Amino acid sequence: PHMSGLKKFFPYSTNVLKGAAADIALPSLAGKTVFFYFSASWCPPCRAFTPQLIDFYKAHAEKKNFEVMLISWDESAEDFKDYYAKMPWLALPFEDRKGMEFLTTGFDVKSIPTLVGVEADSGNIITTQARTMVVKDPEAKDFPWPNVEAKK
Repeated sequence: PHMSGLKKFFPYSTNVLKGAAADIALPSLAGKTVFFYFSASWCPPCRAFTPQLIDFYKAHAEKKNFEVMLISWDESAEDFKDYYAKMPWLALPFEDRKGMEFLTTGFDVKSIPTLVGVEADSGNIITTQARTMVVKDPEAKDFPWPNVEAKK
């Protein structure tokens, strides 16, 4: 039980953030779906999608057993702090900029907001197009939406 699969996403961080605390370690995510949320406070559609994702999180995070982790494209530590403060979920520490770069290129993230779903235990990927489905399927009927990419 080393969470080997999930660890593959974090070459430069051990623990991640949960509010003011930065002692959250990967095993705490065992058995869950984890969403990487690529976002920034300078991005208008991000600023509007964030409250939508929070509504979805309030409704389904417990019953559908998932967690969200911010991967920030913010310009400064100050901007990161103010923006992440509005969020109830986890964050990759802002100081790990190279880790943010690793994930951004790994998933071919070219614009934000983007929401990518992964399985914590196996480390497998479900979809990179979860943003679309938070909006289209607010009741989470088809969650966690594998292969949204199949769509025309």
